[PDB]
Amino acid sequence: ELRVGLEESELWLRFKELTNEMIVTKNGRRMFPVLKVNVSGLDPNAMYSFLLDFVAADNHRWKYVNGEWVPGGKPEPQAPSCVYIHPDSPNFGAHWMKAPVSFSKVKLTNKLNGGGQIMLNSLHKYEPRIHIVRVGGPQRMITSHCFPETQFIAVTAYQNEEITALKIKYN
Ligand SMILES: Cc1nc(CC(=O)N2CCOCC2)cs1
Repeated sequence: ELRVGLEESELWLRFKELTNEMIVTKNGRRMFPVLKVNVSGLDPNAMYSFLLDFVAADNHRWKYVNGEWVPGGKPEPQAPSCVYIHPDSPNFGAHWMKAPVSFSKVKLTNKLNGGGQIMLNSLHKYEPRIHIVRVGGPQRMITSHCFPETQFIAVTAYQNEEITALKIKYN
């Protein structure tokens, strides 16, 4: 059985208990913490691409009111985010299972951009998601996995100083 696990859930959980925030910029900003995933039960000889996208966790815009995050009243449909391809892709099952798969180079932006960067809607809450795509075989297959622990609100600057402090403490 193909097993997907979050590396450093310990640390992600400290961020989640405060409501995590991730900065988005015109040119794109790298994530901290970085999403790192442990995968077992791949065919070491089969070929795979690792894909990352972000699900809008609810249909609302969020605002930091009186030191607390609160959702707007006016939900809108949240279109699916674009997918980021892990730059090691495509690669053998053995490659992926030999060390945690680290999405260290994805950049989150608030603007439609050339390439690479993933555009998110500021003040929307997101749940990171990966897709493991078996490629090069005749039989294409996709396994998807969500990481609730890694939820965050996309922000142009930090609202909760407790997040600012944690970001610096563990970087
Ligand atoms: C808005 C959406 N677009 C997609 C596809 C996508 O972004 N890809 C870029 C990198 O891999 C190839 C396809 C899924 S939802």
